[PDB]
Amino acid sequence: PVSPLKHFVLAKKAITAIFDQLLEFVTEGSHFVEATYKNPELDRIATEDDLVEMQGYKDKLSIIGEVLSRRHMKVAFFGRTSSGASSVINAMLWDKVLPSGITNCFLSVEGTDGDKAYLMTEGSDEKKSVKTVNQKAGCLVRVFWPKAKCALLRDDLVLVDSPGTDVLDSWIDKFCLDADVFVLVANSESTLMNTEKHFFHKVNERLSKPNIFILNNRWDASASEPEYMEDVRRQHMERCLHFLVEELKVVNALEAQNRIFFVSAKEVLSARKQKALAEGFHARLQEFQNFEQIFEECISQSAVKTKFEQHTIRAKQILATVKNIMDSVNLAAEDARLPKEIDQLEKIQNNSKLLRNKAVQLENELENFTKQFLPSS
Ligand SMILES: Nc1nc2c(ncn2[C@@H]2O[C@H](COP(=O)(O)OP(=O)(O)OP(=O)(O)O)[C@@H](O)[C@H]2O)c(=O)[nH]1
Repeated sequence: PVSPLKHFVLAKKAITAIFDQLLEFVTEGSHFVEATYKNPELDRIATEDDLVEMQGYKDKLSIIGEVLSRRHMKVAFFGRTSSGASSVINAMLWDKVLPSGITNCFLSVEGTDGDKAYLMTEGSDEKKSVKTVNQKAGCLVRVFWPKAKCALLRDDLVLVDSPGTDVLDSWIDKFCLDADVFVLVANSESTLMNTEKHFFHKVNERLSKPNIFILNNRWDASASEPEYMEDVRRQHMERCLHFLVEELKVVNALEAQNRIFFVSAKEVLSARKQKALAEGFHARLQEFQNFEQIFEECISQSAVKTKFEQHTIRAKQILATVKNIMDSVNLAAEDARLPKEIDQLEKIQNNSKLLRNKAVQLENELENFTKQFLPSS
């Protein structure tokens, strides 16, 4: 009932918060180390190498927080014209966000904070019209739709439509590695082609266990028929299971059950846009809904790990080195001198212990962050 996407948005705000505190802390600590090293009436209590380390960390953390900021979930769709990739996307959103072709470029869909749809094309910041004015290697058109109308877009998801995998070459995927999920939209009136497989083979080789879903769309055209339906499904199931589990070897048999879905995107869209019956419209709609719920669980989870974990790790290492540096200052300062110099060294002692204690606080919070958002810690 709570969109599983919220898991990603919550992790995002938590990890950006932590890295805010993180940058503040290492900035303060750099000043301290810098003060101590440049103080001319001390003898190497803090060193130039201590200083350079901290300055490096300050600069490193600055732009991690900047890329965390821009991180989002991405799902990419592929299919022959016309298994209905665009109708699948339009139905996940609840409107005809993508009319109606078609043109050789990737089509992504993002949310705007505004109220009006519009377009943008490579190397221009002009917001071109709603889509009306819609139509030398790869071409991307970014479509923007109001967040207030689609929960998916509000919750940090980008959907990408490829041009028909039917119609030319394959150095495409540098639009496509950002993607946390790839979805093959199949034509259930036909059979899984090798041209369809060929693309996901070249995705499998450059990505370790990518998440792949197969939508056998157009599942209307096999309606009306109770016995016929189960027999054709079993046959599509075999080719889909075989492809994922054995050809792509990207998922085991029992997992693959929750990667393959029989669906009617036309129906779902029509039913969803009508909010201001064929044979088995309800069962299919439920099925599209189960897909959404599993998809959202899968993308949110995967996206947190691949986009947030390593930065979390990096932060832990950084906090370790700053603790070692504080300790080193505290200890060096512990080692005859006047009672004027003695209380200067004591001031430095407890400033280092304070700095060191916050580092430990921030390690707590980071640990805390991996428990809530990164099993199995
Ligand atoms: N019968 C059936 N047709 C579908 C379904 N999904 C998409 N289509 C049709 O497949 C054709 C090509 O799919 P799309 O890529 O979605 O085409 P489109 O650009 O949206 O064109 P229109 O939907 O006609 O406006 C269209 O004519 C759709 O009507 C479906 O679930 N069932």
